[PDB]
Amino acid sequence: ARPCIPKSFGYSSVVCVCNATYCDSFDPPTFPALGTFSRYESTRSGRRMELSMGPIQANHTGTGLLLTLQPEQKFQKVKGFGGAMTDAAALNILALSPPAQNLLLKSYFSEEGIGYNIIRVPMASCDFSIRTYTYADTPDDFQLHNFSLPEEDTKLKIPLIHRALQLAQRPVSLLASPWTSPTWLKTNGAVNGKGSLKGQPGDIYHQTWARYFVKFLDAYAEHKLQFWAVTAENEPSAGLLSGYPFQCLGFTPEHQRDFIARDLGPTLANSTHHNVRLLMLDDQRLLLPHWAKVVLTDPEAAKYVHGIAVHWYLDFLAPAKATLGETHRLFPNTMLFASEACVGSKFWEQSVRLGSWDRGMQYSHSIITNLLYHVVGWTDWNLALNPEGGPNWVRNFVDSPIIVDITKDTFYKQPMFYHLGHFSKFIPEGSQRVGLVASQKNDLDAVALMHPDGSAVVVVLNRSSKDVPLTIKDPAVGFLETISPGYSIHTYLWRRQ
Amino acid sequence: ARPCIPKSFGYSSVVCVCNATYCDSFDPPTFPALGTFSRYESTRSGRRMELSMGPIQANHTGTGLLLTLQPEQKFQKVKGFGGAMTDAAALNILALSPPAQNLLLKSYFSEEGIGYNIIRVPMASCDFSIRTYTYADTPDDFQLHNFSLPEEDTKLKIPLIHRALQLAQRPVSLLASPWTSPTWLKTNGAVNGKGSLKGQPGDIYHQTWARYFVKFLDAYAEHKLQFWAVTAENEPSAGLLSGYPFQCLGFTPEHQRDFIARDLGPTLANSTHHNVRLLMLDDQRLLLPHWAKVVLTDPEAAKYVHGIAVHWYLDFLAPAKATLGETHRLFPNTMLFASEACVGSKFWEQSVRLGSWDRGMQYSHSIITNLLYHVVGWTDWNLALNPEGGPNWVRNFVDSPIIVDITKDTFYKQPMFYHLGHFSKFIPEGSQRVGLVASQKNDLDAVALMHPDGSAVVVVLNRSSKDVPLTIKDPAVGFLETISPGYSIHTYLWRRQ
Ligand SMILES: *[C@@H]1O[C@H](CO)[C@@H](O[C@@H]2O[C@H](CO)[C@@H](O[C@@H]3O[C@H](CO)[C@@H](O)[C@H](O)[C@@H]3O)[C@H](O)[C@H]2NC(C)=O)[C@H](O)[C@H]1NC(C)=O
Ligand SMILES: *[C@@H]1O[C@H](CO)[C@@H](O[C@@H]2O[C@H](CO)[C@@H](O[C@@H]3O[C@H](CO)[C@@H](O)[C@H](O)[C@@H]3O)[C@H](O)[C@H]2NC(C)=O)[C@H](O)[C@H]1NC(C)=O
Ligand SMILES: *[C@@H]1[C@H](O)[C@@H](O)[C@H](O)[C@@H](Cn2cc(CCCCC3=C4C(C)=CC(C)=[N+]4[B-](F)(F)n4c(C)cc(C)c43)nn2)[C@H]1O
Ligand SMILES: CCn1cc(CCCCC2=C3C(C)=CC(C)=[N+]3[B-](F)(F)n3c(C)cc(C)c32)nn1
Ligand SMILES: *[C@@H]1O[C@H](CO)[C@@H](O)[C@H](O)[C@H]1NC(C)=O
Ligand SMILES: *[C@@H]1O[C@H](CO)[C@@H](O)[C@H](O)[C@H]1NC(C)=O
Ligand SMILES: *[C@@H]1O[C@H](CO)[C@@H](O)[C@H](O)[C@H]1NC(C)=O
Repeated sequence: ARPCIPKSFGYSSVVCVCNATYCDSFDPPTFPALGTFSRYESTRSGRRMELSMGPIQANHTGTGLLLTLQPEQKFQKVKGFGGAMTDAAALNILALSPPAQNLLLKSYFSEEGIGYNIIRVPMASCDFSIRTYTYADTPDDFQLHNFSLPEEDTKLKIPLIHRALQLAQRPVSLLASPWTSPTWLKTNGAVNGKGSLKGQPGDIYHQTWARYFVKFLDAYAEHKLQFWAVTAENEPSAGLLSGYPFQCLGFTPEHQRDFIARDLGPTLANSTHHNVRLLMLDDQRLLLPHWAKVVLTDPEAAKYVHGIAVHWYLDFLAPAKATLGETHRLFPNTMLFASEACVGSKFWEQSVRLGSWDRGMQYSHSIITNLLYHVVGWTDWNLALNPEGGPNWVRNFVDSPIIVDITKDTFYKQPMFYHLGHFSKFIPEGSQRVGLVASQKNDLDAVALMHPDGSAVVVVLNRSSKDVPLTIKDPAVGFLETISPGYSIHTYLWRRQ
Repeated sequence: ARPCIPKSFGYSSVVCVCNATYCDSFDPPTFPALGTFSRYESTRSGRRMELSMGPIQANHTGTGLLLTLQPEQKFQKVKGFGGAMTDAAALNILALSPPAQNLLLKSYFSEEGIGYNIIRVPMASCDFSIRTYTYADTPDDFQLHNFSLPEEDTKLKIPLIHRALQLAQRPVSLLASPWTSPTWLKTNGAVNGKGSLKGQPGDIYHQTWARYFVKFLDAYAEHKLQFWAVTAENEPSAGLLSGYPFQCLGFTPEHQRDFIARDLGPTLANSTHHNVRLLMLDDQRLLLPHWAKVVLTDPEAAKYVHGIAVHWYLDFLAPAKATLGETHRLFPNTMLFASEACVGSKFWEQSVRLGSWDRGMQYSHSIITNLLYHVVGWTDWNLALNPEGGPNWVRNFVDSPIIVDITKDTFYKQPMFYHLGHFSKFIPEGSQRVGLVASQKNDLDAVALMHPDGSAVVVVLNRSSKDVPLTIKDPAVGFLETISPGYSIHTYLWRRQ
């Protein structure tokens, strides 16, 4: 119903400008007639998920690129897509006027926007916090009598999550992850640096830390929120590195294995939260398959573990086939889920590049590669940051698909927002990846899925300068004659019956 | 002979001060009689490779820690230990007056110092250069008619290497590694950032790049320097990373496999440099065993690969057993070699902490862990730097075992120098790692080797604050009653007949 109001900040593409009275949005989602396809197109040149339509034709001739759907060749079911409601994200959202807040939440969570169905919720403070805290900072509280949620949860995160749910048409799944334990549970007695839980799995320190997960889930439940899943620790490898600058808790894979087997698994299993899924790793995929082997070859750990969460920061040297591919082959019934990504974290990168097409293409390239290697979901980091890429108590500034500009009561929707939307809007929970065979080698990135209802979705990313004409064959419905412009991303949808 | 002149800069231990007229040194070995052991001790409290002696007794009784040599259990033979003659290292050494220069070189290379037998030589510029350059910057010079050594080699590096080889009584092995090719051979046309050789292995670009290696070895041979080994690329993974800040050349392990098989192996084999060893990887050991499997399962690549070079920067998430152990199991006739280490490279670390005992324990802990997982040698990075940790054209400053202060015609020998010396001085080329078993759980890091002459060498590191009394048993000679003070490192020597 409303188009992108474009603005250039001198980077390769534009942001879309939203404020208290205006934000780009969609009409109610509908499938066209049997025999018709919808194309959504975004381009570096400025198109933002523009809707066009074409006929599905009876026949096709030529030697051009042909992508044939393999509807009967079935892979993983999708869980979903979304982002992280950090302290930083919550502060940036609530710094907007209430009507601008509502257009930002509708951008992410409504069918008028891109239909996020995953929110990652830090358990207490991380780097994207302005205050260092846990839920149990009173020392030697082993029974966790003094556990409680501060205002960061009760006044900021929890209301924003309810407002997100209220706007959503599809069930939203909450994912919880801790960065640090209380410092009195740790070898080094600090939120950051090299340090693990004191003692060993099975002891008072580890039982207290597992009970903290149940206390967290009890407190959010008091505020009428339920979790889909928790992770065993955010980036457990971080706490093994001397001087790690922010909140962390170190586990070797053996320590994670034994923590899960002895404390976290049983403690959750014997709680009212027994249905909350447990994900292991929550770390760089180069740790696979070794970490999957250590944890899941212990049957007493494996029986508690639903899935393996991965972060994208070292993908450059962790080939998909050797990490995701090999983990799937060894442990096919243990889902893989991407739980954290962002651009701008390198010291030689600027934190925020308003309108960066490169950063959009990093997102869609990552999502396609994950989907081609069995991953069930992909989660962004901060839902929103300021133009500095903050706030962040260690000035570890990064980029976000939405940048809030409080002085103008304005927010900017970057290419990353639309590139993630090409997936999140059009691939509902329960969608299954299906095969998509290329007639010839090509520079395109493409993935096909089937909606639970049986309808088809295909995403085609062109990271080249060259226009590529192509045809998509649905061996049962007919042929889509199309073209993939240079520096474009398309989502195609069509009913099959 | 001449003891350490200690100086504190307010860190956990002292540096040893050297200038034009004074530097700490060793007497020549006295080779103590059968039934006598030598101990060299370094402590955080200020002892620097101090020599003591004790008896070996026929019997022992007690329940304290026993370390038993198993001389019938034979593992890898040692190639040796050393560091890198970077542009920055050479500029720092030549910034001293000649007598001070010679005391620095004797500290590393002479029998009055710590007997280094390895020098890593960058092939043209890296981050520890003040100028960016390769040996063939004239574009499209495919037959490399314009290949030449500049003054960084002909005036600075080559003359220093000649001076170091002359001062050494042990044969010194040179190791060459390139950071970048000429920009006109690269996809990105820059010395840094994401970019590989143009085209594919077997083509004009790859043939030119293989020839460059032979042109390099030809030029150094014109100066009567021969190499023991070359690496296939310094950190090939770095050129797979967007915005990589300094000189690099990206290879996937497949690209490395096919470059070695088609270009570098054949081109070296068909040259006067056919005896120069080729080491693969030259990168983080977390890339093992995957990279070893990719390259060494291709017999046409495997036949040219002598060894696997590893760097230490991601050791924190790459456990020795799962990387070095698994690689040796799968490929036991392919040696493992540590080719690059340094401290201070983390964004949240000071580059140089003069007197840091922590940085010394990091070197010795790494060397012991490497030796216990079949590694045949250990190579430091810059031989010397200034107090800032440079110079460095991208201001990527780090620490070095020797820090040169121009303004005082003075250099400081740091704990890292003495921690490396506890191995390099006492473990010559041809030493063999033997079994060493503990009677109980203990916090000590220990390794035993047999000198080519049959004498024993045991290094014991205590990274704990607690003194640990202990006994070393050699079945051929008896028992050494000793103590490992907290924050100490010992090297024990004794004759076995
Ligand atoms: C929130 O953003 C909206 C969208 O930009 C703002 O609305 C817009 O206000 C500008 C300035 O009045 C309008 O500009 C002009 O357009 C007309 C023709 O369309 C042109 O003749 C003028 O020279 C001028 O360029 C713009 O049309 C208008 N857009 C819409 C969709 O209404 C709005 O003012 C912002 N709200 C707040 C609270 O700041
Ligand atoms: C090079 O380094 C050496 C070692 O630090 C410097 O030697 C030290 O020089 C000072 C200044 O002369 C000496 O001070 C004195 O010691 C005598 C006793 O021997 C005392 O009676 C004097 O009144 C004075 O305190 C110091 O002892 C000496 N140490 C050693 C081990 O020789 C040397 O001066 C430095 N040279 C240059 C050119 O920088
Ligand atoms: C996820 C966290 O949970 C969030 O708290 C955080 O905000 C977010 C963003 N982020 C990412 C980082 C840096 C991670 C990787 C750094 C890394 C690299 C990389 C990318 C290249 C090279 C080389 N290295 B490395 F040198 F090998 N290296 C070492 C030695 C250690 C680390 C961490 C890396 N910081 N904030 C996510 O972290
Ligand atoms: C259990 C599944 N589910 C569905 C929904 C959507 C409706 C959210 C309504 C809501 C609530 C609710 C239900 C509880 C609290 C504290 N708030 B709430 F106070 F956080 N809140 C605010 C501030 C606004 C709203 C609309 C709201 N939420 N959870
Ligand atoms: C912790 O909880 C106990 C039990 O309710 C209470 O008596 C005590 O005062 C609390 N301590 C705090 C909040 O420091
Ligand atoms: C390259 O080499 C040729 C000699 O073969 C020489 O004449 C030419 O000037 C060289 N080019 C440069 C730029 O030095
Ligand atoms: C290398 O192979 C070539 C054939 O291309 C041959 O002429 C030459 O003599 C060989 N050289 C050496 C040193 O093996």
